[PDB]
Amino acid sequence: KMLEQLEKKLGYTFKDKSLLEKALTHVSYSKKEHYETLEFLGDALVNFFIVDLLVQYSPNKREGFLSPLKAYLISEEFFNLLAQKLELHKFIRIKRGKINETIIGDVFEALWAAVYIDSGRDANFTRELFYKLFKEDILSAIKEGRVKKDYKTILQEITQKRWKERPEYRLISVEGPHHKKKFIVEAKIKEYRTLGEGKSKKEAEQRAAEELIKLLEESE
Amino acid sequence: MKMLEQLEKKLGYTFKDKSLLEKALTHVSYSKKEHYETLEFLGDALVNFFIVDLLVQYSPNKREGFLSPLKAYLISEEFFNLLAQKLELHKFIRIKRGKINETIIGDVFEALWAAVYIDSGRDANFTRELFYKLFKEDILSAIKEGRVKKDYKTILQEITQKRWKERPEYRLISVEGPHHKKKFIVEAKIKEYRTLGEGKSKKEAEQRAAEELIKLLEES
RNA sequence: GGGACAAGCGCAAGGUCAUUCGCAAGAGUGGCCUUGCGCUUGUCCC
Repeated sequence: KMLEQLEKKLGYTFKDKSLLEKALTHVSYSKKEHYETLEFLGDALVNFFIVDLLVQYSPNKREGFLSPLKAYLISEEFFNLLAQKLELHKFIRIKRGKINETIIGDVFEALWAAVYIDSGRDANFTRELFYKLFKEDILSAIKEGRVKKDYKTILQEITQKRWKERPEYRLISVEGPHHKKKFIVEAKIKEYRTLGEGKSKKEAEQRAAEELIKLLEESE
Repeated sequence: MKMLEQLEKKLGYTFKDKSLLEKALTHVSYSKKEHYETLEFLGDALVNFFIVDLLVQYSPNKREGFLSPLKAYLISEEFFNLLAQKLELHKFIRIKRGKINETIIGDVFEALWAAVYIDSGRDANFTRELFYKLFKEDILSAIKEGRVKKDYKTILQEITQKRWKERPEYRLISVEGPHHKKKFIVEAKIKEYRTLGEGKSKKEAEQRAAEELIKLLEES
């Protein structure tokens, strides 16, 4: 729509309108100049800000603790919540009935990739321009405790809030030598059942769980 | 300290807070109290940016499927070592239990620039140039040459040929789901080894089935 | 608020396999299994 209404929101005046154009143009809308390449650069760029910000204002600093957060801070979901705060879905150039939330994220990254370039690849600046919009929206997610729960955890919360029951894991075989063996567990709930190979029991379960989740993503 | 004063000369930056450079070289065993863990987490997302940004600039093509393989190498444990060795990091390390490994060299490398970044005062644009000053050419060369990181189907391709002089066979078994969200299921086979792979496409499905077959062969 | 079950993570312990050492008496590293405690969360009960 208006490649200037978005500039107002962002708080940046594009001195290369052409960029912002591409960063918003999807593939099927223009297989001549889409956002793909910019998404690539934007993904690494946005990833940096998020991580640099998360390493400062964070309770614990151990890897095992920061990974769960960053998993959400850069997840498609959290990337949509920040995009909505820009009404980005109203500036995208794409064919109708083909756009989903994934595409929004790509455009989000592709966006800051464009501001980075435009501003003469000024990191420090773009970084500040990034916080001046989402820093608090990010710190909040942190302060709250938002994270990307692991599979077994997820599958549990699902099964319980739909049947108030839990999944049942059963080892079915163990192959190879002790110092290095492969486990094969079976995840089952109700009438569903999947398998999962893993160096260890738990690792094999996380697998069988991930597969079960997918299976549950259909209907009741 | 006299050692943590040599690396500075090689790096081209004077640490206004040597306390950082220290932790950016101290392993976990060496000192549980203060290690490079958290710093490698930040340096990872920072070193990635410099590389990607540089890659999208000096590159023949720009499409995604052409940049992925490259980036796969430029942030590879292998390529990282080649850069660290040009600063003899394996000398300034700080361990304890057992000897060293290439992996650690990579972590400490990213953990290194993570320090510089904070040391200079979170100055990105600065650290960026300070990074290209002694690597830009080293990287652009890898690109110009065409150093990539072969995919799974290819890797499986080379293996199966250098052991049986034969190639694997991929067969589609099913395409479940609705026409607007169909998922393919191919079957990779070679001799008496088979695996399955789920994918949004036929090729994607194959890359999966392959990666699983490589691990089967990876056995013995 | 107090619990029952469960999950993830953390700390530790025991066992086992592999591996390294060795004044052969022992001593380390890693993979896996089991247990306890802590932290967080989910479903349930009070």
